Amino acid sequence: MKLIILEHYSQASEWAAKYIRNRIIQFNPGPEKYFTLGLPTGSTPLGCYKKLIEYYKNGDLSFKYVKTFNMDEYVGLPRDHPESYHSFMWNNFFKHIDIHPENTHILDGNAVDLQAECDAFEEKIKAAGGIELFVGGIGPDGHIAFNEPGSSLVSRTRVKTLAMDTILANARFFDGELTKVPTMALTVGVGTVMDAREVMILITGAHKAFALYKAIEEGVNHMWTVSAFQQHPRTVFVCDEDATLELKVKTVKYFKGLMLVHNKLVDPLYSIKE
Amino acid sequence: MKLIILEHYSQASEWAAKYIRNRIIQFNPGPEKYFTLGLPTGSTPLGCYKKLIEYYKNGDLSFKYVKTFNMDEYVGLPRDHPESYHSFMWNNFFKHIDIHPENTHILDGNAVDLQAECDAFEEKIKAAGGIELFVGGIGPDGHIAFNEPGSSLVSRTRVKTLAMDTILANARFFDGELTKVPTMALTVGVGTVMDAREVMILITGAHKAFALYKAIEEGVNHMWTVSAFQQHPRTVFVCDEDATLELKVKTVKYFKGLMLVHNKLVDPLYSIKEKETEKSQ
Amino acid sequence: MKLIILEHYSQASEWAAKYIRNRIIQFNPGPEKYFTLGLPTGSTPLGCYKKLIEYYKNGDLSFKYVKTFNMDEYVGLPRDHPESYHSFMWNNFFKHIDIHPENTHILDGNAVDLQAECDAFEEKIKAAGGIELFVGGIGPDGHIAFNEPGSSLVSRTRVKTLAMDTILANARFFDGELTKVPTMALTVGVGTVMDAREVMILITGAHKAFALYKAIEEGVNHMWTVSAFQQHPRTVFVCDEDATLELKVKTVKYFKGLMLVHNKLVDPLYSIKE
Amino acid sequence: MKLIILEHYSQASEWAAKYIRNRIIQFNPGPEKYFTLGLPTGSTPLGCYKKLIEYYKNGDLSFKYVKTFNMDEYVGLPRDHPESYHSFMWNNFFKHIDIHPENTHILDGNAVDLQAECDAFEEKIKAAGGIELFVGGIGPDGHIAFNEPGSSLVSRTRVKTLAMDTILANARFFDGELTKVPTMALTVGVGTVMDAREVMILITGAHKAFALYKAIEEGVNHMWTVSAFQQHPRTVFVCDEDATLELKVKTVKYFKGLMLVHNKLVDPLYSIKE
Amino acid sequence: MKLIILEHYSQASEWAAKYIRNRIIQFNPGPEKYFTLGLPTGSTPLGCYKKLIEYYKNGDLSFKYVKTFNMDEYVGLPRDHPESYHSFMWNNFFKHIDIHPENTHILDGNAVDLQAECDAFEEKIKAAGGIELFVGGIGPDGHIAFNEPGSSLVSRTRVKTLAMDTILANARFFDGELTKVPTMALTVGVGTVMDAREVMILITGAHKAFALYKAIEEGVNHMWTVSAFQQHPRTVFVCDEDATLELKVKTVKYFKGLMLVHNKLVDPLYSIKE
Amino acid sequence: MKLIILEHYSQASEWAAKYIRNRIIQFNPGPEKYFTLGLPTGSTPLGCYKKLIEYYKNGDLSFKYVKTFNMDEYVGLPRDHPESYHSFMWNNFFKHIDIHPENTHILDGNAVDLQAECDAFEEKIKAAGGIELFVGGIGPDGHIAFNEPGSSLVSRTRVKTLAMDTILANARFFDGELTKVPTMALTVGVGTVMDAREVMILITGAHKAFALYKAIEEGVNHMWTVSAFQQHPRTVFVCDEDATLELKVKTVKYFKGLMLVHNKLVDPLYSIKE
Ligand SMILES: OC[C@H]1O[C@H](O[C@H]2O[C@H](CO)[C@@H](O)[C@H](O)[C@H]2O)[C@H](O)[C@@H](O)[C@@H]1O
Ligand SMILES: OC[C@H]1O[C@H](O[C@H]2O[C@H](CO)[C@@H](O)[C@H](O)[C@H]2O)[C@H](O)[C@@H](O)[C@@H]1O
Ligand SMILES: OC[C@H]1O[C@H](O[C@H]2O[C@H](CO)[C@@H](O)[C@H](O)[C@H]2O)[C@H](O)[C@@H](O)[C@@H]1O
Ligand SMILES: OC[C@H]1O[C@H](O[C@H]2O[C@H](CO)[C@@H](O)[C@H](O)[C@H]2O)[C@H](O)[C@@H](O)[C@@H]1O
Ligand SMILES: OC[C@H]1O[C@H](O[C@H]2O[C@H](CO)[C@@H](O)[C@H](O)[C@H]2O)[C@H](O)[C@@H](O)[C@@H]1O
Ligand SMILES: OC[C@H]1O[C@H](O[C@H]2O[C@H](CO)[C@@H](O)[C@H](O)[C@H]2O)[C@H](O)[C@@H](O)[C@@H]1O
Ligand SMILES: CC(=O)N[C@@H]1[C@@H](O)[C@H](O)[C@@H](COP(=O)(O)O)O[C@@H]1O
Ligand SMILES: CC(=O)N[C@@H]1[C@@H](O)[C@H](O)[C@@H](COP(=O)(O)O)O[C@@H]1O
Ligand SMILES: CC(=O)N[C@@H]1[C@@H](O)[C@H](O)[C@@H](COP(=O)(O)O)O[C@@H]1O
Ligand SMILES: CC(=O)N[C@@H]1[C@@H](O)[C@H](O)[C@@H](COP(=O)(O)O)O[C@@H]1O
Ligand SMILES: CC(=O)N[C@@H]1[C@@H](O)[C@H](O)[C@@H](COP(=O)(O)O)O[C@@H]1O
Ligand SMILES: CC(=O)N[C@@H]1[C@@H](O)[C@H](O)[C@@H](COP(=O)(O)O)O[C@@H]1O
Ligand SMILES: N[C@@H](CO)[C@@H](O)[C@H](O)[C@H](O)COP(=O)(O)O
Ligand SMILES: N[C@@H](CO)[C@@H](O)[C@H](O)[C@H](O)COP(=O)(O)O
Ligand SMILES: N[C@@H](CO)[C@@H](O)[C@H](O)[C@H](O)COP(=O)(O)O
Ligand SMILES: N[C@@H](CO)[C@@H](O)[C@H](O)[C@H](O)COP(=O)(O)O
Ligand SMILES: N[C@@H](CO)[C@@H](O)[C@H](O)[C@H](O)COP(=O)(O)O
Ligand SMILES: N[C@@H](CO)[C@@H](O)[C@H](O)[C@H](O)COP(=O)(O)O
Repeated sequence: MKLIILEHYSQASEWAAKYIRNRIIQFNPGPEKYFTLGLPTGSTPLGCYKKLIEYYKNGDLSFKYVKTFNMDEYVGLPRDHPESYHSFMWNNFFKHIDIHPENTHILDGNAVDLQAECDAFEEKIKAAGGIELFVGGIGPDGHIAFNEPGSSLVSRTRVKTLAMDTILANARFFDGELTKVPTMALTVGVGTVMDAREVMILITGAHKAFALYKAIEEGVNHMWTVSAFQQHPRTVFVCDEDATLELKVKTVKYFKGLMLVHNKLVDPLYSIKE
Repeated sequence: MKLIILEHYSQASEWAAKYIRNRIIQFNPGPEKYFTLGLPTGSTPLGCYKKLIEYYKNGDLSFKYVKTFNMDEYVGLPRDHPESYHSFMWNNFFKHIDIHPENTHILDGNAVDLQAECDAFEEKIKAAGGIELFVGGIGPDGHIAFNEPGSSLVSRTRVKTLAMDTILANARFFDGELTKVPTMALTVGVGTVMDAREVMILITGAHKAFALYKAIEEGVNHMWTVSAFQQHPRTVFVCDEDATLELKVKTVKYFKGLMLVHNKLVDPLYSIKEKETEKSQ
Repeated sequence: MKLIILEHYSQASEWAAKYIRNRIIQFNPGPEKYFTLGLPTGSTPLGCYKKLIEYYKNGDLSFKYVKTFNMDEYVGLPRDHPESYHSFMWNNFFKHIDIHPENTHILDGNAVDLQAECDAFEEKIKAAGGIELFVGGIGPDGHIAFNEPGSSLVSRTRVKTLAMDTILANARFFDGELTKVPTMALTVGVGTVMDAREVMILITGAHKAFALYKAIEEGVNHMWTVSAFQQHPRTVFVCDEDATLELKVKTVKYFKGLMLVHNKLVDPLYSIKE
Repeated sequence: MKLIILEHYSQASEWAAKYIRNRIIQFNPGPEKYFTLGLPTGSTPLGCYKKLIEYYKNGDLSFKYVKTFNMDEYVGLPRDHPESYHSFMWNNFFKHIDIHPENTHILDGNAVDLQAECDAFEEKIKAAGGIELFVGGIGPDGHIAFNEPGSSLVSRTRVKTLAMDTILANARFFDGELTKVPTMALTVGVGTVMDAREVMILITGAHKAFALYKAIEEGVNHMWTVSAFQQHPRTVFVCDEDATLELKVKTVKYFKGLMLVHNKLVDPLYSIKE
Repeated sequence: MKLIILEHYSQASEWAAKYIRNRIIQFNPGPEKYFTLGLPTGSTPLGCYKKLIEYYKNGDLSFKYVKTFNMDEYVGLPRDHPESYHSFMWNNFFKHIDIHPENTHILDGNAVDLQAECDAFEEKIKAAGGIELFVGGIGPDGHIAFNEPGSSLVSRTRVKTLAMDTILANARFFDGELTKVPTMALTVGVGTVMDAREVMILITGAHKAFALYKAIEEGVNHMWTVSAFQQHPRTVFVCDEDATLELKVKTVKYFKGLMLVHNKLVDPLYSIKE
Repeated sequence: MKLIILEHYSQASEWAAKYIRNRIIQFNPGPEKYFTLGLPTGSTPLGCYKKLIEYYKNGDLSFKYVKTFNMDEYVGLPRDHPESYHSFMWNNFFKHIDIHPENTHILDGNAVDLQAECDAFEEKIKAAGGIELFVGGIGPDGHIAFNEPGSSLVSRTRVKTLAMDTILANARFFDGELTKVPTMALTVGVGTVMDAREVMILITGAHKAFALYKAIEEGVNHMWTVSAFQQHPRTVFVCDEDATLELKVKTVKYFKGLMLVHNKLVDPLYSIKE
């Protein structure tokens, strides 16, 4: 793995944004070669989305030839509901960039046949040529997307029932009432994300420190699904200092020593300008 | 994984039997489409076998188009010995159902060339089109079949030497005397079981609690081979309350919360019998 | 796995050499069927190499139809530098046997495009038909080759930065100065070694006991890369008594009970003399 | 230990209040025999205090002959600051009951000589004949009072610098700003609390589950100071369902099986009314 | 601690019996200086008791000036019931030796006031001048006496409710049926046994290997009460090979290396004969 | 505990020397009030001793009224042997300072009655009024003095047989011959050191990182005897960066945050000069 460590949230968000920017630009997508991006929702990636929007407005980055696939969506919640992930993505990112609406893909949590919706989502990813870069986060319980503890590490897109940690963490978005949070969600599987050519997990905050420790210091375990990426060929973990609190000093020293090498991934910072 | 938790052994046994019954009936096996079933032995699956027999006698389930593959058998033990797995399967299941003898497969622990017998077993599984549902259990050492601690997690069928825990736990079936238990056994590999389309592990009793904890709470480790299924796409763990004693409260709460959903797998319970004529609207 | 336990380093070294000898002879390589051998460097395998040379000098074993691929090499060290792995292999093994120079392959730590060199190495392995038997060791930090803690368990050949652990352990080869040990190395990946048809890890000494315990008693974890072999179909660990100090009594008892069965792998000891 | 498990926060709060009520009433304190009660602050004991007040207003319980000693107080915060523990105790408990002001003791965080203030606090506890019942809570990091991870398990009252977890958890009381939480606190030691004749730890919420697990399922460790009570002769843990999420099923079943016996501690519920 | 390792149950039993024999003889008890011996029940000590009896019958050992205190007894069971510990001791030991009935002490689980009975037991121990040597065992749950997981490590003699493990282990002694096993028992506390001048724990069988590991390889933890003796000045653990299966090789090698030194404790073997 | 972290060995050594210096000077020992100092041997404390000598030579520190008690000594090795601890202390420290020989105390590993010599050592410590400051180190196996893994945590001075780790580590002083390292040693117990008013453990180097982790991050365990100090009221751990490699980032950050506070223990630095 590549463990990138920044001092604060803003810095981690920025590093992740710069990386995505460089990857898209250097990939140089076009009409016959789109850049496929897997995406997360939540407050963690918001900073990254904000920076990406800035780069776009400044004329340094374009999403015209980018296709996106979100990792999940709540089941039974109206799409127009302000707390739906469809609403989150549109209001916080898509409506602010030059991406084609038809090239953004989010699971339909109100589909008549939920499993059919999930299977169709997998087929869309396949039809798009797979995912080039899948950006994700880690839950307090170590989950990737909604692959709660005890999820098959080779799972595909399917319906999952939210665990206690997830409900408690999202209660705020639903009047602080636990029972208000949707009981289930449609989510890409651990295997679905593992199929991406590259995976970048953004982790910020002391509240994620223990989960990060479980995911990269302890072994492959289906109780902490992000641990599955220990067997992925190209995963990058981008975090701030607080998220590293539970890791061994030796580990952080090793990767901080590698920041000179890894910062070259974002410096120089490329642009579509000229 | 799907972790199913029942109150007692009888209920856990019954749930497993109902699931197998529904899977077979809904699979609807025929001459050109057999249902392949991997099977275990021991006191644990006995309750399940008894229920399956009950279903057969009641005329609700047929094994005519089912092929079975047992996970293991002792090396050097007389096939007619009351403790051989051949005898266990014949007396506790096969002789009570309508499965065809040519469709039941058990490793021959008395073959002169043991590895050849093992390789031939894998060939039979392949010829049958793979395993649709593999039923297994877990040892006190966390083993699947006889893949003792330290076994490759991608192993195929081969000869294995029984470890201490297994010998001691099985010493009761041989005059309660240790050295009387066969030293080796022929066993499907962890990889062999992993290749099944679905795996169902039945676990009952407080004496299996620690092994279950190691297998599903701790990570993938060849010291507790059932842990390999954390990387299988479709595994079901059926246990009774006592088997969950070493698990975290949070884990049990989560899965108990899913029992209403998971009971849909055994309710309704299907039958091969003709549909009721008097059904309206 | 098969865990072979010998009394002393000498006996462990010898068992490994006998096994390699039997495997090559029984494989019976020829002009259209070479025996591909993956190899390590270091004091641990030195004893094995010395025995292999003895077998050759005695006329019992030939490397004429053997192709070798070394696990790694330091980046930046002159090829003929006395501490380079090129030099270690030439002076401690190759020049004393009948293997053809063109059939020995070692990563070029002096290449300009390091990743291109690594990719070429992988192509050479593929061209040779893969590795029949990969011999390796375990670092005090549990590494295989230079796949330091935190390396992808499905990694391929690439550049890796040495961890402090490895730097400390190899400083004795560079005038005892840490600052003089090469900072990076080219190394086959965990996945590269896993692709071998058979893997034999030689481990000796109390200083390797904790790492051995981590690799075989604890689970699959990218922090102790040799643990990856728990998912390899045919891995053999060869150790001496001191290397077993951190294992459970039960584990050692089990494998010592299998020594009669496993010694059949080296007895009879075959010879090309008939 | 006695582990008491209730369904919700309200029920756990009530059980603790009933126990304190029964202990004081049966102790039957008087002008020459006071009941010494060690007390905590925070949101956790809030429900308990509210019940105790209800009991008093109903004429069922009197604190007239009760002396209290709070486990800690922030250094530097003006005593009258709304966030001082002096303020917390006065507004949430003391001003609502019949306890004598001169019999309530809280460490003076504004003293010039901090250690002298701490030593004086210990003298006062001794002068009062020790603590009959010390009520406490557990921090997310397993602390008792402000005996942060790495505190001597036989420590006495002294100055302690708050750890990260404590700062983050208490920031909500200071406009959600971490930089506003006092850096140090005066706190009774682990040994101070261990000297109490009986110790009752109140634990509620899923956010305390891991700490409880560390304190009672893992061993005596100064990293999780509540673990020290494993060597106390009379400690009672009162929690709600959510606080038991990280414990083994076996542990919870054992203690739930003892609830019939343990409920005799609060049933019947005594009253001073005659 | 002193960890004594014998090959089989019979050998471990004999070593234990020889040690008790030498301790009594060299102590040379008299009417004004009795030898106080703490004792356990169960199948583990059976072999030891048999040897002690042989020693007595051969005229080599006398229990005339020995006082015994058993660690526990079931509550609600008829004193003369075949499964009572009163009966176990009389049948398996007392009736076969020259000890005086007035000098054998066992908790009366049928006392009107159980707690008073426990306190009285502690008084008797003190009146006898304390316990010179307390012999015990270890449960599958690591318990000493009936100090089940979660028992105070400084507990005194009291009533305890049997845990799952203990129930399942004794169910066979009551028609293999679980509910038939007495729900409670009177037991000396961990502190009670810790007060002995010397403690000898006898452990045999692979079914005790995990508990032994928890008790001496992991740290002080009230979940495995025998771990408390890590803080006792003079404890001896006597086991057979099978009981050591879960321990680290290094630990067993260290103590097997001390067997020649420790055998001096039982060789020469003394006798009261002139 | 107080964990002091310095950059390298030299800095850690100096901090320790400065602290011992300040403690002695401020203690102001005299004819009827000696400063009792417990001392260790080995390469770890060498740097500290060198600095203390400098302070003496510069006329800033006097050992005239200081009494010393060394923690251990080899059994059976001639006192005149260059590697005896008597020789180590006199050649590396005592002969270079103004301490009175009669006030230096080291166990006699060649005494006729070893236990008597040990008991006599405890009496001398008591006669001296106990130990004011006991300076020690930690073994790779976490030992304090020669209280090898599996030593009673309340042990007194006695004979101990060295464990494999100690043998392997000390072999460097006996030409690298393991079998040349003395088999046994007389050593103060864990309890003996715990009785000191203050304990300072010096830990330097990556080879000690795991033991430090075991001693302060895991719990009280007789397998890692320095862990016993978790229950000491005043222990100070002085280490360098490399010794902290196995600790959690959170722990190191907490203590580095306290370095300005703890440096007040050595700044200002006092002198006997008026
Ligand atoms: O990230 C920098 C590299 O970008 C290119 O590689 C990406 O885009 C190609 C499509 O245009 C893909 O074939 C390739 O898999 C992507 O990684 C550029 O082509 C490289 O030179 C840069 O190293
Ligand atoms: O278990 C319920 C499902 O049963 C069928 O699916 C099984 O049998 C088929 C063969 O007849 C296979 O193709 C399939 O893979 C099996 O799962 C039924 O056909 C489905 O509708 C049910 O969901
Ligand atoms: O190691 C003993 C075996 O050697 C042969 O098998 C090896 O060499 C063959 C090439 O000639 C390969 O096909 C095979 O994969 C190797 O394992 C021998 O042919 C066997 O009989 C022995 O078991
Ligand atoms: O909690 C119930 C018990 O209360 C009394 O015991 C307490 O109060 C006494 C002072 O009045 C103390 O001596 C004693 O230590 C306290 O526990 C009552 O006196 C007992 O009968 C009850 O068991
Ligand atoms: O175990 C051998 C030792 O036995 C004596 O010590 C025991 O008995 C004495 C009473 O007679 C006590 O003072 C003492 O505490 C016991 O240990 C004998 O007196 C010693 O010489 C032996 O070492
Ligand atoms: O370390 C600084 C302190 O030194 C004194 O305290 C030491 O010396 C006294 C006399 O010998 C002892 O009573 C005391 O226990 C030692 O700690 C000084 O007297 C203090 O003021 C300083 O804090
Ligand atoms: C409503 C619901 O929650 N359904 C899920 C299902 O989608 C999933 O396949 C299975 C196993 O979980 P897994 O696929 O992660 O192993 O659990 C549940 O039965
Ligand atoms: C008689 C016997 O016990 N033979 C087994 C062998 O069949 C197995 O392949 C190997 C490794 O175990 P593994 O295949 O599980 O990795 O161990 C033994 O040498
Ligand atoms: C100079 C250097 O050290 N480069 C390596 C790189 O080759 C490797 O791919 C990556 C992840 O490590 P991994 O491939 O083992 O997961 O880490 C570094 O950025
Ligand atoms: C400002 C401050 O934080 N001071 C504390 C001090 O009061 C405490 O005695 C010592 C050890 O912690 P401990 O007493 O818990 O072992 O740490 C700090 O140096
Ligand atoms: C009927 C019964 O089981 N009573 C026990 C009691 O005797 C014991 O003091 C307490 C704590 O256990 P502990 O003393 O070991 O800490 O638990 C129970 O409430
Ligand atoms: C020659 C020798 O090594 N003797 C020691 C002895 O002095 C020590 O008391 C005992 C227990 O170790 P402990 O005192 O640390 O518990 O072990 C040995 O039998
Ligand atoms: N399923 C996602 C959002 O619900 C999840 O992957 C996310 O990364 C995690 O729950 C953290 O959410 P945060 O962004 O709110 O921290
Ligand atoms: N060898 C296998 C038998 O199917 C294994 O799964 C077996 O179930 C295990 O040893 C447990 O035996 P039990 O079923 O008798 O508990
Ligand atoms: N470069 C070696 C790194 O020290 C590494 O290849 C090898 O895998 C292992 O460290 C063996 O070293 P040894 O031979 O010195 O034991
Ligand atoms: N020092 C106490 C309060 O500041 C602390 O022990 C408390 O128990 C813990 O921090 C939890 O606080 P809470 O009551 O707010 O949960
Ligand atoms: N209650 C004790 C017996 O009186 C119990 O300590 C005993 O040592 C333990 O349960 C082991 O029993 P066993 O000897 O029957 O294995
Ligand atoms: N024998 C003790 C000291 O004399 C032992 O505590 C010592 O601290 C430990 O062996 C460390 O030795 P080192 O200083 O050589 O690392």
